[PDB]
Amino acid sequence: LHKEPATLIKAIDGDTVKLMYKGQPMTFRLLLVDTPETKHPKKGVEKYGPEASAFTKKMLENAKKIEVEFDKGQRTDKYGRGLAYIYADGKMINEALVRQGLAKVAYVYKPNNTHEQHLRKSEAQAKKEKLNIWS
Repeated sequence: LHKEPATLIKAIDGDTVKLMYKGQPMTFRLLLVDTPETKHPKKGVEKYGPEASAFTKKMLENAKKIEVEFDKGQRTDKYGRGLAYIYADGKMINEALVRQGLAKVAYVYKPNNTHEQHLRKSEAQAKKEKLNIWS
């Protein structure tokens, strides 16, 4: 997998962000993680959703460099969102959310599962520390 640069346009909630990627606006869904939702009536504002949302937002808005990394599988979902690991100054936001107890590892779809193990490790640690959704 290689990293490519991108530029922030707007964070939408914890696991969806709009970025400028190779000249175009594009909506990206973070791979392998589910954060609580700030929207969707099927839900509403779930607990830790505003928190997950502000955490993704802040990491992205205070970054020097943002990079997107596609996995080995399909690169967009049925809604036209890019499916990617997103990095702020070299730190993967998908892992940072999970390590903080602000996201669960999602149901995994091969072959888009390259960082699955790593994420699962961080989720078990957050669970052990009883952080945020695990509290």
